[PDB]
Amino acid sequence: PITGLVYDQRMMLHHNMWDSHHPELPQRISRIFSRHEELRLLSRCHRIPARLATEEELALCHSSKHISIIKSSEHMKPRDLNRLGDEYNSIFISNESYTCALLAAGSCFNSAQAILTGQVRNAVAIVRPPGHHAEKDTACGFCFFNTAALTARYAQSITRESLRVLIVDWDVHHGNGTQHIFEEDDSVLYISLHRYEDGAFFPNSEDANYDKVGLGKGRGYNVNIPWNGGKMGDPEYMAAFHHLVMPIAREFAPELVLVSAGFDAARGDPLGGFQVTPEGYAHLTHQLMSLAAGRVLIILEGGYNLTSISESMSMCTSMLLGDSPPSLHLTPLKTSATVSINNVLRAHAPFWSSLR
Ligand SMILES: [K+]
Ligand SMILES: [K+]
Ligand SMILES: [Zn+2]
Repeated sequence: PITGLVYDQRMMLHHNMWDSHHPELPQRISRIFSRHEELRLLSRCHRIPARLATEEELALCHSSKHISIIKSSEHMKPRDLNRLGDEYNSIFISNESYTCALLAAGSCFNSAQAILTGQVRNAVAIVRPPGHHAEKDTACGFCFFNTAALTARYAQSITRESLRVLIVDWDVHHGNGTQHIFEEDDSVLYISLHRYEDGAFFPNSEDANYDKVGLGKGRGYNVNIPWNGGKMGDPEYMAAFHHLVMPIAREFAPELVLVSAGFDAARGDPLGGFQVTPEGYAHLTHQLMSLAAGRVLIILEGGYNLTSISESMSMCTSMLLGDSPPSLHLTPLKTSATVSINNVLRAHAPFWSSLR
């Protein structure tokens, strides 16, 4: 009955040399780590070491070409770092980026290993750069390699290929990369909640809509919960978990839960424009703990308000550690959120008896 925590300050080295105020800041992870220490959560966790992912582990989800191109950035001069970064949608690269991306992934592999060998029950990974926009063949949206997707494959690689992995992506952005990597796969259930605005919200693709339910044997194993019509918060997230995320997850019966835990749906986030509270994140976490005999790994994705992300992720770790959830879903839903939830219910009732 132990919670693992992984954090390595070396992941701060990845930086934007042209815009030191770019929101994907080095201090995102050091601020979260500090708050864990302040709240005396850190001393209650078992510290899991970071490590580098290997290139063979990266190839679980990524092309050899993509891996080698990002690796080639290690010795580039600034002009070529700028040129390479510009080939992608919303990427900056420094000489340390590749190393940091390897540490973020390797850290999560060690955490998944710790859970699956029984060394810990659950774990939190305070890592950057993030992962869920990264595609098999390309970088995107501050992400180089798809850490959560890789971790799902890594977990299968030390157990069995068909190990049932649930990935819950509550970053305010759609994890386009994660959806695509698993779109034809019934062994990995992908559930994302995300601001959509009929395609106006990053990453601006209809792939994020509720009617994208998976392909082939993966049909039904991709669940998009898209928000339209501005600010959402605890009531809408709690309702989506109540009507969709938890009934589907229970029916799937995952053997491991990975959370693509961005905290940019948080109150105060400059990119997300939503108002999920730290208490709200605590309740989301506590619900997921009822799955997979408690085998939950929380992986940092986005989240850009340093105070908001520090408080929110610390609350998640407090839940993992077995603390009582804080008092909380204070309001009727925005009408467009009701419409969203009902659209997803209609889209997935053919696949999940729990929705009928
Ligand atoms: K998401
Ligand atoms: K899937
Ligand atoms: Zn995000």
